[PDB]
Amino acid sequence: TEFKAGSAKKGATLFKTRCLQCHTVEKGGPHKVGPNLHGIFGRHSGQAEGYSYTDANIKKNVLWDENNMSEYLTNPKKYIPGTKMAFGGCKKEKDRNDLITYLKKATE
Amino acid sequence: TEFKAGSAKKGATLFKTRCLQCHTVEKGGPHKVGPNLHGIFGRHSGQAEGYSYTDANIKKNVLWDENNMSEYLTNPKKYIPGTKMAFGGCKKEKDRNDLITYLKKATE
Ligand code: HEC
Ligand code: HEC
Repeated sequence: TEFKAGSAKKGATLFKTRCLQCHTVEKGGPHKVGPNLHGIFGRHSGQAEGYSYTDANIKKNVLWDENNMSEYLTNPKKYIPGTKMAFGGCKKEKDRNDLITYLKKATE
Repeated sequence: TEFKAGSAKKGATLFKTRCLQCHTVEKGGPHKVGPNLHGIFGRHSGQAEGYSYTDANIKKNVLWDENNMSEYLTNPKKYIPGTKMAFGGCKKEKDRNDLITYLKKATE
C-alpha cells in the first residue's frame, strides 16, 4: 500500500496513552466520548449505531482502510473539517504504522 | 467515499459478461486465468495462494477497497503497469458502481 506493518505491542501502548481516553476497541465495548471501534476496517465513517456523530464525519463517508486511517491520524480535523474528535494528530509515520497494526488486529 | 452503491443484479450480469471468462467469486471457487476473488475486499494484491501473480501486482501492494477497485477497473494496466490482466477497462462510473456493488456482496 503506502502503509507497512509495525509493532502491534508498541501500537497497543500507543492506543492506551493516546486513544483510550475516548475509545474502546473490543467487540461489545461501549461508546465513550468517541465510538467503540470494533470492526472499523472496511466500514464507512458514521455507521456505529447508538453514537451521535457530527454532520462532518457522516458526509465525508470515508471507507476505513489502514491507508485512510493513516492520513486521518496525521491530522483529523484537516482530514474531516468539523469533526469533534479533539486529537491533535500523530506526526510520525513510524508511530502511525505501529498504531494501525495494533488496530487492524484488535478491532477484528 | 467517492463510490456509491448500484444494482447488485445489474453488477452480477456485468460480472458474467465481462469478468467470468477469467475469474470465480465463490468461496471454494478455483483459480482460472485470473485468481478466485473470494474475500478480496480488505486484502492486499497478490495474496491468493496457489496463484502465480506478475511481479507488478505483488509490488503495487494495493489494499482492495470499493474505491481502489473503481480506479483499477477504469484502466487496469494504467493502474498496475505490467499486470497480465488483459481487460481493457470499465469507463462508465455507473457500470463500475454496479459491478463493485455485486462484488462487495458475492466475495464476502
Ligand atoms: C477524545 C479526546 C478522543 C481521542 C483522544 C481520540 N478520539 Fe477518535 N473520535 C473521538 C470522537 C468524539 C469521535 C467522533 C467524531 C465525530 O465527529 O463524530 C472520534 C472518531 C474517530 C474515528 C472515526 C470513526 C467512525 O466510526 O467513522 C476513528 C477511526 C477514531 N476516532 C480513532 C481514534 C484513534 C485511533 C485515536 C488515538 C490516536 C483517537 N481516535 C483519539 C474522540 C477521540
Ligand atoms: C482474463 C481475460 C481476465 C478478465 C476478463 C478479467 N481479469 Fe481480473 N485478472 C486477470 C489476471 C490474469 C489477473 C492477475 C494479474 C497479475 O498481474 O498477476 C487478474 C487480477 C485481478 C484483480 C487483482 C486481484 C488480486 O488478488 O490482487 C482483480 C481485483 C480482478 N482481476 C478483477 C477483475 C474483474 C472485476 C474483472 C471484470 C471487469 C476482471 N478482473 C476481468 C485476468 C482477467
